[PDB]
Amino acid sequence: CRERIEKDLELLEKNLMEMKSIKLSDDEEAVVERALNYRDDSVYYLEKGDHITSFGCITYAHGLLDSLRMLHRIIE
Amino acid sequence: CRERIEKDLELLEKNLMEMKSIKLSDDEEAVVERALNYRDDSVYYLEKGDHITSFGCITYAHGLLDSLRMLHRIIE
Repeated sequence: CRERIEKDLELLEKNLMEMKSIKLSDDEEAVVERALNYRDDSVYYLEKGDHITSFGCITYAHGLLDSLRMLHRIIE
Repeated sequence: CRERIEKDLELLEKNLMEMKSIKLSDDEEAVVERALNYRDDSVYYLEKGDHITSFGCITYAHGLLDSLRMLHRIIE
């Protein structure tokens, strides 16, 4: 599970960088901030050895960000 | 983990019902459809006993939906 978590942590960062030129509303920025908070929580739980909670946190963060990627037609 | 998954499955359904009066764009509908697909995958993995993958699927679905809830100011 550690490898799955780490790959998802890296992917979130990459996807965030891909988006830095997109102008976001305050509410969209709040969605991004929430994703970053859950990414941080994922790292906290990973390091403590709680892989289930850690994985849930990072996949939740991906859901938040992927919605924005879809709405901005970065992905389909 | 089964209980955590099941509670999240139920919560997704409740949150979906809360949203049924909101008029969504095609792209927002695609986000909802994606969430429903990952919810279905969560059930598939749960029943097969792959709790880690199942949990990741349902929390990802929650991320997708929560972004929409935030953008529509249903949550803050």
